[PDB]
Amino acid sequence: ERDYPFFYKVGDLAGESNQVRWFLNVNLNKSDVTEDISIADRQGSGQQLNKESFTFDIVNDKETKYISLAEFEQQGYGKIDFVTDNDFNLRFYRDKARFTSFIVRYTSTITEAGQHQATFENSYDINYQLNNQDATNEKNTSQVKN
Repeated sequence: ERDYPFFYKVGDLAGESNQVRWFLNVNLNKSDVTEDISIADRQGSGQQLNKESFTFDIVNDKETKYISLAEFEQQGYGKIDFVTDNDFNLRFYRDKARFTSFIVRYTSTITEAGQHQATFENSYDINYQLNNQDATNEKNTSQVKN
């Protein structure tokens, strides 16, 4: 099994025209967690977040599920909060995140100004805590070449 970071984010320009496909890769190695996982996401310029595009690829040693944002929340996995049109906070509750990976897929529409950018960016601040470890806080910015 490949050794992935607890969290990483990437994107590409595959599929739909004038859209950026983003991916939030959470706990791919299915480690245990001692608290909720909280992501504060601030999207870069030249993009308009498609708030209805979110899907969740959830996997553990019991089952594989691909659900919508509404289902993600209805089933007790977590909650999202769109704080602006392009910024959102996403939380994964402790219990269902234990030994479970989440690949969150969503898109953003590329604006006229965005079409002329060299790259597309998305920044995040994530808080989480693993077993026998102190809480972790990571911040970074991912880029997609245009």
